[PDB]
Amino acid sequence: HMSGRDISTAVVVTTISDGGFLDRLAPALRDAGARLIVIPDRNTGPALFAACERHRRLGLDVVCPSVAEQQDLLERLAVPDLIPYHSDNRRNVGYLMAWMEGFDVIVSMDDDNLPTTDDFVERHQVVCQGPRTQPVTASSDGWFNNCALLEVEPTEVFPRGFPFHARPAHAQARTSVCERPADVRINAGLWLGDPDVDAITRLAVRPNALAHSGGSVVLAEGTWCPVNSQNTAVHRDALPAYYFLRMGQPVDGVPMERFGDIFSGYFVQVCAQHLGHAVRFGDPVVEHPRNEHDLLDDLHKEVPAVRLLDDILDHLRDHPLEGGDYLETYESLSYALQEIAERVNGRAWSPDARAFLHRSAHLMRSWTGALRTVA
Amino acid sequence: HMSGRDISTAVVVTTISDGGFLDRLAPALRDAGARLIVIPDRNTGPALFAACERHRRLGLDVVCPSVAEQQDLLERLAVPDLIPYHSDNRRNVGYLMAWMEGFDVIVSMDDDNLPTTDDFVERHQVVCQGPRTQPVTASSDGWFNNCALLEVEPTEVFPRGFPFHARPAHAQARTSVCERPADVRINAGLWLGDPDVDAITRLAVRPNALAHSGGSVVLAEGTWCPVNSQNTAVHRDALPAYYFLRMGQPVDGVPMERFGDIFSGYFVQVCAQHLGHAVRFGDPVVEHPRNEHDLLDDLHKEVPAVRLLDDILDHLRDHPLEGGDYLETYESLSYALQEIAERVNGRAWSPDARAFLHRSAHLMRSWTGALRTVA
Amino acid sequence: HMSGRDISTAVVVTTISDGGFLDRLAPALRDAGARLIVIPDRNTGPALFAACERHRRLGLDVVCPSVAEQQDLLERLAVPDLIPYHSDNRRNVGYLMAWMEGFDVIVSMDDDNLPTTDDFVERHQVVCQGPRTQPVTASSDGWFNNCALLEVEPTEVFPRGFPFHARPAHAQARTSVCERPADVRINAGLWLGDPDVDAITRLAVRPNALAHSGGSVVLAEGTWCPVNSQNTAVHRDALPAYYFLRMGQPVDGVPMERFGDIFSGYFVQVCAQHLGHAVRFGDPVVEHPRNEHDLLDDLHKEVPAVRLLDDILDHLRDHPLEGGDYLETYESLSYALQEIAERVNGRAWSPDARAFLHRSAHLMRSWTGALRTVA
Amino acid sequence: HMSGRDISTAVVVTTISDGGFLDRLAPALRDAGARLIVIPDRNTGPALFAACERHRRLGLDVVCPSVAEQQDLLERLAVPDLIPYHSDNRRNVGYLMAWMEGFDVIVSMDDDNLPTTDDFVERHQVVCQGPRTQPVTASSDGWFNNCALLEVEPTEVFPRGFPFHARPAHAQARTSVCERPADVRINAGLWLGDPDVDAITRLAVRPNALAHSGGSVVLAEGTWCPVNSQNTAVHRDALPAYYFLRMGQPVDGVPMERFGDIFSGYFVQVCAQHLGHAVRFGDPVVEHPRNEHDLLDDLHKEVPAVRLLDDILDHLRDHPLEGGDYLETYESLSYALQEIAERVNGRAWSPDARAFLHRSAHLMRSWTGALRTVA
Ligand SMILES: Nc1nc(=O)c2ncn([C@@H]3O[C@H](COP(=O)(O)OP(=O)(O)O[C@H]4O[C@H](CO)[C@@H](O)[C@H](O)[C@H]4O)[C@@H](O)[C@H]3O)c2[nH]1
Ligand SMILES: Nc1nc(=O)c2ncn([C@@H]3O[C@H](COP(=O)(O)OP(=O)(O)O[C@H]4O[C@H](CO)[C@@H](O)[C@H](O)[C@H]4O)[C@@H](O)[C@H]3O)c2[nH]1
Ligand SMILES: Nc1nc(=O)c2ncn([C@@H]3O[C@H](COP(=O)(O)OP(=O)(O)O[C@H]4O[C@H](CO)[C@@H](O)[C@H](O)[C@H]4O)[C@@H](O)[C@H]3O)c2[nH]1
Ligand SMILES: Nc1nc(=O)c2ncn([C@@H]3O[C@H](COP(=O)(O)OP(=O)(O)O[C@H]4O[C@H](CO)[C@@H](O)[C@H](O)[C@H]4O)[C@@H](O)[C@H]3O)c2[nH]1
Ligand SMILES: [Mn+2]
Ligand SMILES: [Mn+2]
Ligand SMILES: [Mn+2]
Ligand SMILES: [Mn+2]
Repeated sequence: HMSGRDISTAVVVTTISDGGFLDRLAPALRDAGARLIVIPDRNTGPALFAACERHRRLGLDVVCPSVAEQQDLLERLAVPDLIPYHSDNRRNVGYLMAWMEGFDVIVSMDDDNLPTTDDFVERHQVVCQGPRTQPVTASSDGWFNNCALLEVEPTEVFPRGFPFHARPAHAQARTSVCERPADVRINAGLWLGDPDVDAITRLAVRPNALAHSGGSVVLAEGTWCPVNSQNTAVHRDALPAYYFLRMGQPVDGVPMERFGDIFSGYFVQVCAQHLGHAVRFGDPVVEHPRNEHDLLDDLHKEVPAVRLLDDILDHLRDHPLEGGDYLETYESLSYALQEIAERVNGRAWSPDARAFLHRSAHLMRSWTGALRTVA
Repeated sequence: HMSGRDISTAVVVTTISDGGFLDRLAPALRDAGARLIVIPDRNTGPALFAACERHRRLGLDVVCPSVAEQQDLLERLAVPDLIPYHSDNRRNVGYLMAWMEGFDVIVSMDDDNLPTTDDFVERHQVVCQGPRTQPVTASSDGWFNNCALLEVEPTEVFPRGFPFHARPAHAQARTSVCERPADVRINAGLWLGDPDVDAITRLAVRPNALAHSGGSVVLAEGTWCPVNSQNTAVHRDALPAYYFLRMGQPVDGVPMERFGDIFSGYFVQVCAQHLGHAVRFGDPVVEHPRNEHDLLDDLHKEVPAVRLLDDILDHLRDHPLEGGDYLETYESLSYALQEIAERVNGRAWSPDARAFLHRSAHLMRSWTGALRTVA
Repeated sequence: HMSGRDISTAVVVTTISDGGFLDRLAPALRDAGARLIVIPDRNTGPALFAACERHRRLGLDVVCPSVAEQQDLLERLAVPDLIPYHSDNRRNVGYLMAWMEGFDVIVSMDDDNLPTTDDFVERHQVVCQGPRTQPVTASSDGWFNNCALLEVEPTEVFPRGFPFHARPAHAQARTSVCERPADVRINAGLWLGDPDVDAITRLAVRPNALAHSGGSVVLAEGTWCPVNSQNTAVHRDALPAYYFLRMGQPVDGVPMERFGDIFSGYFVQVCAQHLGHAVRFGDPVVEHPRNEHDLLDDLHKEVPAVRLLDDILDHLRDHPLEGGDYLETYESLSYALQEIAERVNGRAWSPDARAFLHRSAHLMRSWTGALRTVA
Repeated sequence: HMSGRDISTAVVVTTISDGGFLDRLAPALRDAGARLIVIPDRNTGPALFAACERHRRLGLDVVCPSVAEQQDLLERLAVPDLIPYHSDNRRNVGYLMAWMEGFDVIVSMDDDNLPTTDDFVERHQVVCQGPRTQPVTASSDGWFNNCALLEVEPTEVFPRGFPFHARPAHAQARTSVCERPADVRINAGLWLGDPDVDAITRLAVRPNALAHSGGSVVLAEGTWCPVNSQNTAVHRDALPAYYFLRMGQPVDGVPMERFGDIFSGYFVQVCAQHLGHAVRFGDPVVEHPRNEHDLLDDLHKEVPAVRLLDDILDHLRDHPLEGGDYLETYESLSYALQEIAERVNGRAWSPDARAFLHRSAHLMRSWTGALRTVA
């Protein structure tokens, strides 16, 4: 008479579209009874609110808090300046809302990611499995390429946020699997169509993801892979470390963008491994008919971040973190970044580059303080 | 009679000159038995070291630590990256050394400031008299113009770092003096010749300080005036809050300079008033035959900081500080600056302008951490 | 008696105001039968058009071409991109129109400059008297300070655009007057209230022009003074060289502004002296109750141009110009600026500072090309 | 008795190496009797001069003019500021020197391009063949990918400077060959090993050129392909249009670099087609064991240029050029770029981007004026 199993899932999507994406996203979420938290912005038209109510009458537990309601909640948490407007950083509101409402699983998605299977929510519930002995995947160079789990034309690619200095030698890395205890708390689902690559790779080969052929893997301690926020489930205990980093900080006078989830993906990952938890890559797989972007503009935004990421990732392996839970571990991580900001050296490490990590660390602790205020 | 009160004074000068300035600076120092700490840089010629040895044999207690000895000291204190080279920020090394060696008074000077009286060191010892009921000067607008204590041609001027928003209405402010308890811990001596004005004032009216006619004043709580580092005595208790702020941070892509002591002067002043201590302005007066500068280059370096100073000072009046001594109060101030960085608004507050306060706050706490590590 | 000399005057003002300034500007204009050309912008409210119609019925020959009519005119002249919107550069449209319509005198004014005498237009007609032996003023340093013709408190000031390298030694310069032939083609009227000083001078001493006490002067060949566009009459022959320089060019990454007329004033002045013509300073004097400005923002906009002006003016004294009229001489000047851009050296002459002169020269010739296309 | 055929060839290489590359470059040039003009810089060590003299005694007609000799020649041509130091732009000295000395063929190379066949110079003499009916290659989209003539792993690549907006649709372009009159004046030889790709492609797939399998092609009028300066022969008549563009101009405050020959390659190509001449791609093929570069630094330098190149190439097809030879056609091209600078629109077209084309056009005409002075 095994009963009592009931995992709650909330899907977080921020968007400025008219809401037409709900026609293909609602069926998977409606069949599973999950909640969808749509976060609009000041540049979001009134057609999105009309689409949420239309799908709410069809059985979808969808909410769409207006910017006034969002700002009131942030005001009451003493963080009115934390989350800016006209930015997809406002998905942090949905993360916080789902965390306050006690959901077990928080699935971050974008408005151009459509589930391909009916068990989309169920597959993301893997972050609630708990610790068990299971096949974990280790890599001799400390990196795993989740795009090697996909059939990609015209050539092999690496995901967005993968360090560039490790790519040429990655072909000689030794991949091994063995039975070990692991506790999956983050599940990064893969994507067909336009894979999550950086603008450099997209401008070079225009990749196309044909099929998910590699299955799913759980990464052992010491093996990393970037985690995005377009098809990623985070267990509610790990959510405090999943704050979407604020963009716009200049590197050599060039404002960075498009890497908010590259940092959050690595940050929640180094926090999970310090607490004995793991990151999973594989199913559920979505289609990514990506919104229309100017690739040269995407390149101009990503370069300031890619100029620093390899150094930051290298120094993060040197810093030991402290903390008993994800709140304390994330705060310890924020102070680790401030020490890294002054020790790292290179041509790209101008005074505004070093100060980027200092303001990021403050906003990280402003985010955890808001969660502590909610208690 | 009274005996046993042996007040120790250490003068701190950082320079890239050939040491010729020692000829006019040493007599007042060696006659008082004061120590002179000369901090050279990588761009400092070998003639300075020869001049320190020539004036040492004449009876001056002068020390001139090489950059290797400086870096060895800073590395042992776990701050090898705190103080940059090719910068007058290296005077922080002299601040640190004078504090380690237990000096009562630390006098910050530049290599073009020359004492005018034989009691130069004695007058600066006023930061050691302790609390006493004394005439304190208050101003209705909360600001005091120390250049009003001087006879200046061709017109009235304000000191460098004086907020611009308060200058037009300062003529209507009411100045009052009354007997109140005060504990002087900072004594900003005045300057004849080229007064300490900003590049705006120097380019506009080219002022010349003729004489010191206003005497000396002690500013009551709530009355502020910028404090520079070219003729300023700081009691050793207040020394932890007198860290010379690191420049080079861009504001809208323009690196700031020449305001490192404007911030230190206001920071030690806010910390002192929180602890019930006061700032004094007046004697001892020095001659300032200012080193040759490109005034348009000084303006280009000062404008980035000028654009933010009025806002920073306004928010500092609304942030009360915590702490029982200068170390705790300075750290409390550093955290207050990070809150101010996210609350302040204005066209000049770009993401790099806000990150300037965040990196500065970390550097302030890196400074206090080295001070704790010493003791 | 003498008859047949019908001098036509057109006043040119560009504005984003509501037109209330017309109440004090129209009387002197309509009493003299002068035309007022008001150039609105995209950011100009609809109240200006209603004010032009209200003052037209009172007898003022005022025209206010819509942005559509402006762009239609500029497109037909093959310069649709020459004059930007949301900028006071649009006064060039008024310059062009007044020149097409055959006016003898073009008076450039701002919407906060108000005549003080009934003979405002008559005094500006001095640019039409022709050559005659008259008292011309020469200065030993090659510069004249027109603000010395005014009673200014609290101290002596220089006009906006006056080179800084020459200010300290200008007090020692010898001013001489003697009878020489001169042909006045530019008449820069002076201003009471807020004088036309740079943001450096305004922030430093906040000057107030009390009265016009020095009379009027005509500057001999080799003696220069900046000429602004807020109360300046230009003879139609000299109008082709009075193009208002387009701002927005970065200098070390900082866009310049507020100096468009500093360049036009010096350019029309160098071209006039090459053709044997002269610049006059003095009456008619206007009141300048200056529109409200953020003075620190004015400083941020002016510094990029201030950093280059002294060098540009120095090289202009060593480049002789060719041409028989203002069109040919202005084009010769534009090519001279391109040679200067590659010869000048200095810390402020970054590749974008040099390219500023190259794009400006093309725009100057784009302007003269439209002038040739008109005629 | 067919005699009298004797084509002269000069190879131009600028380098800061110690001269060891001469051991593998001299045999091909010595066997053909060609001249090698090595252009050193101020950051070039004395070991290069010792290597040129060592190879000169072995039979190589190699010259290495010191920076004093280079600057004296430039001084006598009234272009002392045209060519900067610490830059590979100094290859323009070698272009000019070979042109003054009357060589028929000028082969631009870098110090890391080694010939693979003995007929290296002979194959480059094709630019002296003269007009004849020959197979010309046309493309329906107006672009040709010379990297498709090579066997490249791991996937197909495009050359550096190839427009990005045309790459996805290039696979559907129709390539056709037919007998037509053509006059080859530029021969772009291909490269094995590290192909001449942009940093985007190199950071994405790390290409490797295995073999030259496509043969050689001559491009018809209307079909373009970028031409670099690492293995390219230019007939002396076309050399005036082959000026290596000066880099360092900021685009949105980011200085461009590494595209000096991308512009010169397209510029000499549009000039050749207007004069009825053609560009050849294929043999002779060199090995490119490229010097060690930081690819992320290469990316940071190339992005400012790639942000504008697609627009510039599009507008160059709209502008008809004038001129009877390459000097007049290049000068007409320079004026065409100035008109393009004001008509083009886009986010990347900041004021400093538009001014880049204006200063480039001046330097282009400064280069032709120097060649006209040589006459
Ligand atoms: N509030 C708000 N304001 C905007 O001005 C605003 N403007 C767009 N958005 C929303 O942000 C989401 C992401 O946009 P895209 O999917 O179109 O762009 P991608 O390059 O595919 O996303 C990449 O970067 C993302 C984060 O940087 C990762 O999550 C992805 O994994 C990764 O592929 C969309 O839903 C969109 O509708 C706004 N939301
Ligand atoms: N280590 C090092 N490296 C350098 O590259 C380096 N370069 C110069 N220096 C030293 O810094 C001191 C100050 O220089 P100046 O007196 O010439 O400039 P001022 O405008 O007169 O000083 C103003 O600003 C100062 C702070 O910026 C305040 O202290 C003064 O109150 C205020 O008047 C001198 O001794 C000089 O020799 C270096 N020292
Ligand atoms: N088209 C348009 N668009 C705007 O966005 C736009 N915004 C303002 N304006 C108009 O430009 C005129 C000048 O503005 P201000 O008088 O307020 O500023 P000042 O500092 O006093 O003027 C100084 O600089 C001027 C040149 O920069 C010289 O002429 C003067 O000699 C000199 O004193 C006014 O009429 C105003 O209404 C616009 N016009
Ligand atoms: N005078 C001088 N001063 C320097 O400071 C200086 N520093 C280097 N050099 C010389 O310039 C040549 C090119 O350098 P690399 O071959 O190492 O770099 P690449 O990325 O392979 O070259 C790419 O860009 C070039 C032009 O931008 C094209 O020609 C090539 O086709 C294309 O592949 C070399 O010989 C080198 O030794 C200097 N020369
Ligand atoms: Mn997407
Ligand atoms: Mn000084
Ligand atoms: Mn005005
Ligand atoms: Mn190379």
